[PDB]
Amino acid sequence: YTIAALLSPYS
Repeated sequence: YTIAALLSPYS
């Protein structure tokens, strides 16, 4: 299967 994940950390 195909899965996309996006994580953008902020301070």
